[PDB]
Amino acid sequence: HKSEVAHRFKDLGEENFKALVLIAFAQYLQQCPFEDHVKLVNEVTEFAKTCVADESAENCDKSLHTLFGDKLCTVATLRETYGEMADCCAKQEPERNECFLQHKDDNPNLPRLVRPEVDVMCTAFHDNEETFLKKYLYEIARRHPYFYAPELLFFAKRYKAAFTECCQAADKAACLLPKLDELRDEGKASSAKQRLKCASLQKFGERAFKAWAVARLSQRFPKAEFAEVSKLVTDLTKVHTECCHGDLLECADDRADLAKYICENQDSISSKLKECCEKPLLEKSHCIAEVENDEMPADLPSLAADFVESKDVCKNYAEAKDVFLGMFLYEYARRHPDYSVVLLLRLAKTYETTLEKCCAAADPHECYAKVFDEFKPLVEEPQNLIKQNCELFEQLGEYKFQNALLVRYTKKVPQVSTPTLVEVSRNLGKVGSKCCKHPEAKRMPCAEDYLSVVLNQLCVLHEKTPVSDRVTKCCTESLVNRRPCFSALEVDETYVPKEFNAETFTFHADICTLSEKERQIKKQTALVELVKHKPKATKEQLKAVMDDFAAFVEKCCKADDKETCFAEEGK
Ligand SMILES: O=C(O)CCCc1ccccc1
Repeated sequence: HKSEVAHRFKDLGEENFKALVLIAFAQYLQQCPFEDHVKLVNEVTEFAKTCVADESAENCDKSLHTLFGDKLCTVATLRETYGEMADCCAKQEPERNECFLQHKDDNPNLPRLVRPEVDVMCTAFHDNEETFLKKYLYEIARRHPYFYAPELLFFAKRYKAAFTECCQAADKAACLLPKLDELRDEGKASSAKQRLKCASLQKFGERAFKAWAVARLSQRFPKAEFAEVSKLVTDLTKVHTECCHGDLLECADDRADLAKYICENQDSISSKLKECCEKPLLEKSHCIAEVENDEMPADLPSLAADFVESKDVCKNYAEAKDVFLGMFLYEYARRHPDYSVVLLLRLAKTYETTLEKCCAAADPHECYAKVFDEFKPLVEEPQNLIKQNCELFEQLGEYKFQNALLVRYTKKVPQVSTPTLVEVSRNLGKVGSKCCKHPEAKRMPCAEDYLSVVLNQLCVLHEKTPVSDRVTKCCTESLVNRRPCFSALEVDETYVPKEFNAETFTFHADICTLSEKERQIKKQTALVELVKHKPKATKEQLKAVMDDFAAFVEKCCKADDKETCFAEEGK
């Protein structure tokens, strides 16, 4: 509009405005205290209200990137707390905003969020409800600087709903802790899922993201025509382009417009949207993003009639390559909800390479006649992977499957730091607990598309301080071949065994007071250090060392030896 901050304030309302601005500052300035961010948000909100009253007021005609960029450099502790980040304010937009994105720390070096007792949180929630929810938006945004901002507003609504219901219950802990544990897990998954959308945009461009969007939406909305799916992909690409670039006010506004358009044209998109569209606005967008795949229309013609057996295959492809390739991806994705997105991208990439060399010959039809037969090896390749990994997971359980994959990937890339290897390998085991129960119909889009997210975690956490060129090679190769690049890696022989440090294998009584999950990570951290020292150690001897450590921990926690049990286990 005329005043951009007034257009977003009037579309989103003050509540969502204040919350999104808070996320914005917390994602860029991740080290500043909570009190300093509230003043900026309130100063932005007071300034925004003056523009709603008069759009032609002072400073109201500036762009959102300019207004947000200027207020960022007003903090006196910018260069003393963030270092060289202040040097980037000497640039105009958008050259200034692009640097601020580079300084977002994916591992921001922040203490773990200790959760107070249930009676303490409930008293604080009743004292100041607005401040209590602001600290939740603040603490999550810092540790997740790319978190899907409109989706974070929804998590805050459920976080508020969990306390409103449970703090009046007779047994508050039995009510609240299950909801909080589920909210944290679903929030970590949402963070990692969105971190791949931004990496795909910031490292491979919109074309690679629109192809991903076309595939998944065609599996999800098979009844919709191509022009309808393309319209949704165009609107969805602009949303995540803004969210990943920090334009959180435009992202949540455009997402609400997109959610509203789908519901007013559901009969042209999908039949699974009747219930999702009867929810409040913030819940409406979340429901649509997780709706089931609609039933594809019955009696569909084969792709060979329009893409292999036609006198205008090369004619329509030459007239518009990406449009013709986008129709092939759409027609194939809608018919195959059992394929993963990344697989459909490989089949489209293969179909593209064939049309580039065959359409230049004199007999194109005889050249690309058997193009679909080249897809058989690509389809069976991830099925052998999932089948072998799920059989290994069903015979060990999640924890032993995590350790099995923890030793496997430590031997592949031993240079990666231990905290990064532990988190990634633990998440590589959670995909087994989530997908290996589905039948072979819905198992591939579950497993392989979640491996895309987890391996992206390895890429971003290694992108900061690279220590291994093997991860860099698989991360910057072609995005869609990331998993095959890692699944084909062998044990790194050029890695020299690390030095021996006894302080790493020394513990205290603090390990007994930790939770069972925190104890597993404490032990798995010691397992990664064991594999680095002896890369050629057999898996059975690695079990003999882990069986002694798993027994030594239980021995010292039961026996009240005043942690002298841990000190005596020195050698
Ligand atoms: O083999 C690898 O490289 C990692 C396999 C990870 C995986 C887990 C569960 C299902 C499928 C795959």
